[PDB]
Amino acid sequence: ASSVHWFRKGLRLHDNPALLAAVRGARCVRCVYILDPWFAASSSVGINRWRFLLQSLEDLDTSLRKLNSRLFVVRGQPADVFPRLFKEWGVTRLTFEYDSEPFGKERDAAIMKMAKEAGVEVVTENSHTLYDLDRIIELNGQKPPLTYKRFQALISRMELPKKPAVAVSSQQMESCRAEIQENHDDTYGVPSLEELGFPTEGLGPAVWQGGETEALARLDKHLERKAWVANYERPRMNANSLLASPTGLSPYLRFGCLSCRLFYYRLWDLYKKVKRNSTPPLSLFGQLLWREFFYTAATNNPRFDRMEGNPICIQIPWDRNPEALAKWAEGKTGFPWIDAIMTQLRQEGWIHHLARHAVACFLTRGDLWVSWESGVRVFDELLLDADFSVNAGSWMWLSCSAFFQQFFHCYCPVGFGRRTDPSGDYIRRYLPKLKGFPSRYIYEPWNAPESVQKAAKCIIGVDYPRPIVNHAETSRLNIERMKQIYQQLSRY
Ligand SMILES: CS(=O)(=O)N(Cc1ccco1)C[C@@H](O)Cn1c2ccccc2c2ccccc21
Repeated sequence: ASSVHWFRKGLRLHDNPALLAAVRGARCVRCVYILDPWFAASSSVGINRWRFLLQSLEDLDTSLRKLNSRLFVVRGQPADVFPRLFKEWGVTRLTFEYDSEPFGKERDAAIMKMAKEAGVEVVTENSHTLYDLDRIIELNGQKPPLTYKRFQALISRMELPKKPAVAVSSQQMESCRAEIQENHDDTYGVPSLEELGFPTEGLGPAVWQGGETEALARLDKHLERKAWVANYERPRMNANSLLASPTGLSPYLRFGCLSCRLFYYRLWDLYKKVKRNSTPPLSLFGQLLWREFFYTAATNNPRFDRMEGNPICIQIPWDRNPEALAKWAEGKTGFPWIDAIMTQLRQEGWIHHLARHAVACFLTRGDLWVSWESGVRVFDELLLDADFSVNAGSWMWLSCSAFFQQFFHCYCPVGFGRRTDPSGDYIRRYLPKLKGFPSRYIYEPWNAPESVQKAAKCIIGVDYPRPIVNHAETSRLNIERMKQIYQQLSRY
């Protein structure tokens, strides 16, 4: 075979069954990522996401070099480029990791027709998720589970997730390496941010370095004693948790730099070491399982990220409020907790889950009454771990738009922050114009006596904006609106 392995997610060598399929019996293997650099033509994506991808690609290329090969980065779009690629390279097999996401599936079906037309074999393997999602759906009467509880019931009756696949052999690769030309970089090289047209003046090291090598190091650290105890054995929220963690895995999971199956098993194995003669609870895997739940929900729903025409979504008459949406996106709400979180997100590409809940509540049902759809869009742009399934699903969950929500109240834009970080140091860090404020006022600086504002060297409404809404009034009206909306839902 002359094989091509197409990277999309699954940006790793480890736990890559599709790659193994490409390699077996091949005369030549080429690994490709098809990159569309025409930014203007597509929804905006932030620098943090682009950089993470490029770094992930650099890492793969680096790893491939160890196998005497290279990454082929091909510029363009897949449907546009594949037919030429098949001819020019004489490909007989194409492999990739399966994509459950509805747009992804659609794209993939089209490529599969093209491949057939060209007499190219296609092998796909599901390694993005723990389980075979279609199986979960099948067991459920051919519809996705719409509660986490039902979802847990379904997997509970199922076989365990497959173990991570064996690594590709160095020698297996070497038996099939492709001719690398010495002009390779010009045509197939991994671009730099500068090259793609991003401004890099004064851009320091990424908070979340891309790639498989980083991801593997993080996993090992994640399972060392200190992280294990804090994460799993005795977990409690604290202010320091707000900060990006050297053991955070979520971006790596999103990009496929880290296998979910590897994480799941490494975690189980650690649990067994720690805990004698017990089987773990499902909650041990909760971060993964919530991810699976949303993927399962998404896969058959092309309208998943939309309100109107989405079968699982409550129809709610959201405000169109462009100015408000803009202030939220830019961290200029005048609520320092909300502003600080939005600042961290824009700057770094990750925020804590509780932080996401806070800003999402504020945008939607809590304060602004703007559609969750707008929130999804912003997160899509800025948030490293925000894919189609998890992002939309979470937003709909939070906003009480889907997944059967026996209500819980929205977080207070002031109280929650103060509770989460009483010191106020998180605010001081991300909104240093407010660093002067004492802790008692840093979350609600508008309430500070004028002498306080002056000592702080920050006059509210001059050096930092006033709060854009009155929370107590707004929340009261909103809570009533939500109650009315539920009341007006047909009961059965
Ligand atoms: C539903 S849950 O019980 O609270 N839990 C589900 C989960 C755990 C791991 C993956 O999902 C936390 C998520 O909701 C946190 N989260 C996101 C996680 C990834 C991408 C976007 C978001 C997002 C957007 C808005 C509000 C919260 C958000």
